Amino acid sequence: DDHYELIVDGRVYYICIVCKRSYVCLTSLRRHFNIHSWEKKYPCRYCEKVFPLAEYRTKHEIHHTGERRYQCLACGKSFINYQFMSSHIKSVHSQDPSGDSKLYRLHPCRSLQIRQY
DNA sequence: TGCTTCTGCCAATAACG
DNA sequence: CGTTATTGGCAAGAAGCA
Ligand SMILES: [Cl-]
Ligand SMILES: [Zn+2]
Ligand SMILES: [Zn+2]
Ligand SMILES: [Zn+2]
Repeated sequence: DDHYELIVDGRVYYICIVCKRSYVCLTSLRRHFNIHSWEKKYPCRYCEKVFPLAEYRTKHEIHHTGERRYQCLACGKSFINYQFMSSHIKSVHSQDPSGDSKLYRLHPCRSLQIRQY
């Protein structure tokens, strides 16, 4: 009982018992619920900040290494995260990387070990 | 106002038996 | 060891700062 279910128009939703946020996926509810329970801790390996989600920790750790995984394909400049990449492409090249063309490249993470695609 | 950090989807990984 | 369960990387918009 970390949740209850709402069903509307046949659509099933999962509701956090603590903050009442709704989720389409039970996986999302559980991932989210750690924020309340802190059953799992995700400590930074370079400082000792601790995160409630594994992905928050990983994004943070990349800031420590300084790796620049995001590369603008228009001019070659590289950026540490999606937001800097996107902002660059929008302001400098007047294009939207969420459009129908691929304007950037996401290099593999090499400054540390995360699972790979 | 401009950085900065904060859930659906499903591939990669793990757990199971 | 291969079948099922779980993890968490990713996008990109939202929210949270100051
Ligand atoms: Cl780099
Ligand atoms: Zn909650
Ligand atoms: Zn850290
Ligand atoms: Zn560029």
